[PDB]
Amino acid sequence: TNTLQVKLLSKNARMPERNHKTDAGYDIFSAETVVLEPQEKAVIKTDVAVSIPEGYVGLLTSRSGVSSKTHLVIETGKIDAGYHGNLGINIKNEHEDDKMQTIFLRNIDNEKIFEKERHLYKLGSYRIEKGERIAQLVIVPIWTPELKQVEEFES
Amino acid sequence: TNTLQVKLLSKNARMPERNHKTDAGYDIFSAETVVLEPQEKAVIKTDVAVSIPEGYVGLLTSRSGVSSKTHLVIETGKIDAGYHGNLGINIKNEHEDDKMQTIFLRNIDNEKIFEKERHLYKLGSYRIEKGERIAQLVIVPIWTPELKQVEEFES
Amino acid sequence: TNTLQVKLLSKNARMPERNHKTDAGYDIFSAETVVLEPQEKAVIKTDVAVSIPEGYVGLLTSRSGVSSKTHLVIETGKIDAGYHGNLGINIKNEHEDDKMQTIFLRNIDNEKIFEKERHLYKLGSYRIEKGERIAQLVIVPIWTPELKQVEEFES
Ligand SMILES: O=c1ccn([C@H]2C[C@H](O)[C@@H](COP(=O)(O)NP(=O)(O)OP(=O)(O)O)O2)c(=O)[nH]1
Ligand SMILES: O=c1ccn([C@H]2C[C@H](O)[C@@H](COP(=O)(O)NP(=O)(O)OP(=O)(O)O)O2)c(=O)[nH]1
Ligand SMILES: O=c1ccn([C@H]2C[C@H](O)[C@@H](COP(=O)(O)NP(=O)(O)OP(=O)(O)O)O2)c(=O)[nH]1
Ligand SMILES: [Mg+2]
Ligand SMILES: [Mg+2]
Ligand SMILES: [Mg+2]
Repeated sequence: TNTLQVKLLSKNARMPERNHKTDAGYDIFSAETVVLEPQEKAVIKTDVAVSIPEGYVGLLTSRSGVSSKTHLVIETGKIDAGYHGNLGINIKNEHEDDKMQTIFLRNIDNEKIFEKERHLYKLGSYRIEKGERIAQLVIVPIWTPELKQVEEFES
Repeated sequence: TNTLQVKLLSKNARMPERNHKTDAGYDIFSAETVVLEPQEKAVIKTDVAVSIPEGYVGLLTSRSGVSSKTHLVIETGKIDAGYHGNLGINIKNEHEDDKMQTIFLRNIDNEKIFEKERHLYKLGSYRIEKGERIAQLVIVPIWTPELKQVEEFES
Repeated sequence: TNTLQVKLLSKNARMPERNHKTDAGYDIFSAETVVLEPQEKAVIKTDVAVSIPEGYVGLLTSRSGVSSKTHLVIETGKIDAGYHGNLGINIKNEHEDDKMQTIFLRNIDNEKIFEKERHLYKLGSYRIEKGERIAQLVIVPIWTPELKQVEEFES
């Protein structure tokens, strides 16, 4: 106990990292560079697996920085105990498609990505680089009792 | 203890079911067949009540399959201890209204619903059938202390 | 133990309040009157700080009433232990921008705000008043072990 196993599935993966000693969440990094157009969905790969013990659940969830600044919305993922597969970050660019163009992609701090080669993108598009802090994993204990069907409650 | 009471409110309701032994969430089924147009909201009825004991909270939340494949977004519901009412799934079709038509509704796996009778729908519309796994209930313990107002923290 | 410190940062702030004895969440009030146009984002200030102890995490999250009735979407905030700063409610008006006008703002119950002075707003705009129940704080215990890297899991 007091030990969580972590299995890196690739060279692109990075070990989960906790910001402070007091903090609750382990920050999670992307294993791939992805461009998301307005309204576009994706399951961004972490290339990290973990073995959550029985009587616990992981919460692969958004960071307040990224979610407040940008229209990148991560749907909180309920990481089951025993799931040793690749942790996917369930993400959607929730910026509106207003049929407008721009030479600037946007980073995860909602800042213009300057670049030498000029390219037209859809306005509201974002780019997430390889190995950026876009999510965090918070583990909490769970209650998994037997279900007893009843006609009325005892209270 | 180690027992959760479940009260079926209708013939349309189904008993909550856990997928595996190791898993954290009890999968929840719809009690009604619903069509959601783009941007349309609803509180889909489960027709299941539960008695969560004191010192716990239920999390009626999305499944990673349905949320990744489709624009159906369930807002996680905080199920209080003692709430013996009908569990509503708080859902919105977050697909954009782009003023386009199609003969195909979409199922919860983002697949075309073929049908003999031809009908025009709005593009991005979904249909959820009676008794489909669209949500899951994860129960976690909670901390409910007394609040003491202070001018500064003791740390 | 069984005591949470709460520090009001302003006269506009209100003490967090639990609805019932059995309930899990402490309801949180806005410290500022804010108008959110369609698609507009904000970090609405509570002007309340709290000292969550070690081995716990706060969940600053939406209420089922406000989220079901309106397109106001609060992204659940993961409140770390030791964070003594101002609690921001991470909110976005997820109503579509359909380029239409109206004389009516909308309140957090999705009801028309009548007013003597006539003003044109964008359709789907909301207003949140000073000191309205728009969020709730649920505290849960957490598991914060050491991470051990491994080539394969022990199971
Ligand atoms: O965001 C997520 C969510 C889940 N997952 C993984 C972890 C979890 O153990 C597994 C199953 O989660 P769900 O039960 O919520 N998905 P679903 O019920 O649709 O599929 P399954 O049939 O596997 O339960 O998917 C992710 O990688 N990312
Ligand atoms: O998605 C949900 C969320 C909540 N609920 C139920 C369970 C819970 O016990 C009850 C109250 O939850 P909230 O406190 O979050 N809603 P609100 O604070 O707006 O209303 P109330 O005055 O009842 O607290 O609503 C659902 O059925 N589905
Ligand atoms: O909705 C929120 C979410 C977080 N917070 C505060 C509480 C928490 O202690 C602090 C940090 O939360 P995150 O770790 O999720 N944000 P991020 O990882 O982007 O920044 P940091 O570098 O501070 O970790 O922000 C809010 O006030 N409102
Ligand atoms: Mg962090
Ligand atoms: Mg499942
Ligand atoms: Mg409440």
